[PDB]
Amino acid sequence: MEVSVLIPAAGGPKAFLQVGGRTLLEWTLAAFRDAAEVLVALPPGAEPPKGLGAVFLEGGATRQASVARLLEAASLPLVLVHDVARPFVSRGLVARVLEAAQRSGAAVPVLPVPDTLMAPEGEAYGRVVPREAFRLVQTPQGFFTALLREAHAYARRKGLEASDDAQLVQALGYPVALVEGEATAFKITHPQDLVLAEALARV
Amino acid sequence: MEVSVLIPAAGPKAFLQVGGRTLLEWTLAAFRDAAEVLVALPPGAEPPKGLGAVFLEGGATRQASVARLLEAASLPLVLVHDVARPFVSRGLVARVLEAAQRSGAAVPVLPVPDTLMAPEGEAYGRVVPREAFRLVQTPQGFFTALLREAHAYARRKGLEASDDAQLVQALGYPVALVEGEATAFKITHPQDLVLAEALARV
Repeated sequence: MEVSVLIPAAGGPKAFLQVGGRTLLEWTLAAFRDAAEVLVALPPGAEPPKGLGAVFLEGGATRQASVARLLEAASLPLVLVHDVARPFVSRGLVARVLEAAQRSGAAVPVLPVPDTLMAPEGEAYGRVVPREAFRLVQTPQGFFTALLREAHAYARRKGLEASDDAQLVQALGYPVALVEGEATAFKITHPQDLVLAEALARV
Repeated sequence: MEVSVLIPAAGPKAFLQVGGRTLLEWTLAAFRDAAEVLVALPPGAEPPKGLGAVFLEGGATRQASVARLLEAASLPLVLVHDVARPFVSRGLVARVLEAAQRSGAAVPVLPVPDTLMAPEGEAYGRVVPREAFRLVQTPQGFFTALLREAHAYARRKGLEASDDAQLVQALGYPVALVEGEATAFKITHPQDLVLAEALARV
């Protein structure tokens, strides 16, 4: 009913972090349950859970390496790549990313920067920059599978490592379109992120 | 606390409902133990009847509303807070206040949580190192006389800035940083409400 989803979850393992009666992995698998194919990377030695609708492989040392591994196994001409630390991604966000990726070949959800944006002078406080000029980049990021393969191939040759797939595609000279992200699709990174995640999980 | 709390809720937004309470009521509960609470509201907006805050007309901008509230602030320490950040814990308030008392000017900051990118057009564009940057919240805490001087000097110079720390900085006075809170996000867009009303439940 949709198409090809890559989950580079090889960062115990982050994929098995419990958030309100579902692991992170279980949360993303629910968000993409309409996808034709879900491929998940797990750290070597970590045992894939039984009976979920997904194919598992061993991830590399970096998210990027895990994506490349997953990508080789992708069977469909369109891919969504998603951070497992973003459990609360809505069906609306997915469809919006996918829809734009189908047309444009590369599409990323973004949010405006909500707060004054400041660079500490060690101290700090420090130097403020116009938050209106900047965005917070989220996932899923959507691509033609063939394009993301080209991006990863060129990155391998150049030794380019970047924090997301959009940056690899950009290095090809390929335009990456932006769509509206969502406040609920926040990344669980720090201890207070986890606590806030338990609140949204109940509803 | 002791301690003037200024809520520049002007520059209706204050009356936005989030769970059981309006945004204003969330803020008043967060600063329930402050000796003096001053709230700015848009002209024509009528204050609710038994909240124990003191109300003044706000200005055209949030900064101008803070400047108006500072006229009336009578305690030697001041916290200034965005009414659109309802979920401010007690620990956060005490962190900011404590650091204000120690150094005279302090703000809460969060790490930038996502890849930080400057669009080129409507297209992806330039990525900057997020670890070098912070998100600034609120409350911001100061010796009242310093914030008053910072506002006077800004008005004199025509300086307009997105928070109070930048005004104090323009005086050449150091501003300390403390740890913020993920829950102290600003409600700006209709989907922030989504996140808020879920947090409101607990």
